[PDB]
Amino acid sequence: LFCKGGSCHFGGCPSHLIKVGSCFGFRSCCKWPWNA
Repeated sequence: LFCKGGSCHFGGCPSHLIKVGSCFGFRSCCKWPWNA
């Protein structure tokens, strides 16, 4: 988990990680479901 949620949705992500935040703009932070 990098940003305030995980990996900013830089037009994608490692996989179908659940959104749990967002970086600049709408870079929705994605993170594994099995990680609170």
